[PDB]
Amino acid sequence: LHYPVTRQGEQVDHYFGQAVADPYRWLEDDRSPETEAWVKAQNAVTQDYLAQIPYRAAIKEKLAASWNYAKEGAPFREGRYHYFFKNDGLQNQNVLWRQQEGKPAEVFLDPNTLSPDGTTALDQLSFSRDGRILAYSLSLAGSDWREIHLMDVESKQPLETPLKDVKFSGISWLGNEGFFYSSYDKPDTDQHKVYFHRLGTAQEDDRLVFGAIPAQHHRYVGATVTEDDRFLLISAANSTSGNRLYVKDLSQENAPLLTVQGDLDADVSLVDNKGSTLYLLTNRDAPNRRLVTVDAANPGPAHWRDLIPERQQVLTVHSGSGYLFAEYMVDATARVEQFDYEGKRVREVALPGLGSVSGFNGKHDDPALYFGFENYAQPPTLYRFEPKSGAISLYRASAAPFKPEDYVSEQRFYQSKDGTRVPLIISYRKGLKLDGSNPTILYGYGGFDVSLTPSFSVSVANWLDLGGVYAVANLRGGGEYGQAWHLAGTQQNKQNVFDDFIAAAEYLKAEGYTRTDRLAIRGGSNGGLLVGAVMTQRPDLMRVALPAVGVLDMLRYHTFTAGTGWAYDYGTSADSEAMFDYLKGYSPLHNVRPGVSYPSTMVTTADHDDRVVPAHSFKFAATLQADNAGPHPQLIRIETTPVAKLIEQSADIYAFTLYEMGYRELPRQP
Repeated sequence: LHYPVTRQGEQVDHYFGQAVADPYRWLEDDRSPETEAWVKAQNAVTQDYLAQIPYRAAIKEKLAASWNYAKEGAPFREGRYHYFFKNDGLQNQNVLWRQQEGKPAEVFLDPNTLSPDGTTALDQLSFSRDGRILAYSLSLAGSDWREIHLMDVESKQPLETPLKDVKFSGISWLGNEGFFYSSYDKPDTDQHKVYFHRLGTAQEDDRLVFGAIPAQHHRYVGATVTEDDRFLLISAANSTSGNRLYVKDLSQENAPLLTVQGDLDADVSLVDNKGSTLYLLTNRDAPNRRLVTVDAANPGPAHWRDLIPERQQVLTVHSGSGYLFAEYMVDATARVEQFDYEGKRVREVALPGLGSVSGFNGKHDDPALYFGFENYAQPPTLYRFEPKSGAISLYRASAAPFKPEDYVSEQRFYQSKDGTRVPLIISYRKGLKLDGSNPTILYGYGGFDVSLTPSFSVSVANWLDLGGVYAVANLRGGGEYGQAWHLAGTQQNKQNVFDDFIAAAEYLKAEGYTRTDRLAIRGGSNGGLLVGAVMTQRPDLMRVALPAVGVLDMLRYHTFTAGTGWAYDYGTSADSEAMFDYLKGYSPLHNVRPGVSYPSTMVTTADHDDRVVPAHSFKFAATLQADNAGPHPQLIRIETTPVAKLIEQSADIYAFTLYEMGYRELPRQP
């Protein structure tokens, strides 16, 4: 192949007295005529290279034929109807259907009909206590602004004019009287307020509940009324970290607000109440969270009592049918325990395997609960759970064109350089031979307290069908083992994340799953940095590298507005000489060196992106093309139907990967 010429400039930056050259500084401007022309030239070379792969079209057709299929959500009762979401596989928005006792299901609310291009999406859905009126908000695609519409459920017609100027709001009813919502604007800046809208009145008359006086000023406020209509819980926060919480007893007239938590030093949220007892989920004095109870009449932190004490695993709580479900992440997969409201453990719920769950949410009187389950080998499946007996039955199998029994997903654990034990989930078609020849993709992220929990993806399923192995490592920096796991992958410990990933690659080879020339590494954003770091430190470790939307220039990433929010995880080159030396020591852009033979690489990024600027990918690819000395191609694919786009991208990635591994024909018949 022949790369486009990339002009080199003379920009030199200085950090604590050390000079650093940046010859591709001009590529930081993704909107200049010069950069846009370079983008066009790079895509031309990339497409021309991919066009020589004989089976690229076969891969694309295979993905295209398995990409769209019908979906259905769990049913929920409101009034005399059971409601459930469905998607025929083609419509952009899920449709809400309903069905009553002895009649066929019917469409109730189809969001696709509200927008010409079907971008208007339903956000919040909240029925009145009796199920007769529906309050729902719509997001006109991308905008944070909202309107709360009120619909008469029986006639499906509007009850009254929609509420306007709603933002970052929930919708919570007080019986059938009206509901609480949040807005920055007085109904008649940055001070979010809770209002109560009474049905049958004009919005301009909505009563202010919280947020207007100086002592209540907060950037984000929320309000929830308990299912039994006894308590109103108002949350107030200025950031995603910590919130104050107040409670009002609605069983009394003009009750004052009592303070459940008066500082922002911890997160605390309502689970439910039973009588005058509040059940709260919190991380106060409990990083992995705990479930506490306290009387609503004297609810402060000093009075909270543990119902479900903090454990070594992170806790999430669901409630339904008169039970509490404590969900724990154990080695990146879900476990669920059922408790009564008195704190007695009823049983451990027997899940279908190791994966990710959703559900176990219901009303106090729901006769059954539903939960979803999926993992890398199993498409999302719905199950029915009988609360008292604990019996579980399949409710809805997935319509995805993949048979679960055809795939295997196993959890292994390996050791990193420093001895740390790290989880690794490996998936593939049943009947894989550990002869080290399997085409393998190793995926990781490693940062920002992000936990990589199993999730099903058509793209991955197709890779497995092509004979591939897909491995995901739960590297440090993530939140799989809580705060300490995250911290061990930040700032001057970031190298730990890369060491964890290198050790996973070494493990996949040693255990016989693959070998160097049959291994690809992949990751996106912070995961793109991961791929960039590992391929510049160990270019001999893998045959293919796939860094997507990566943060690759670690010395200047913070000078872009979105990067100013990742300081906790990365630190910046303006922090201190030590932090500067550390970043320069691993910064992918600054560690590509002339003379080195890099693996075949396909850098991916959108042409314009304000979250992770294309500058990182552009400069990184330019440097790889200038410095690489071996026979492997260093390509960049710049993305400029969105489903067609996604199918096209997966086809290019898989065709490139197998082709670079030397496959003349696909490993398995298409």
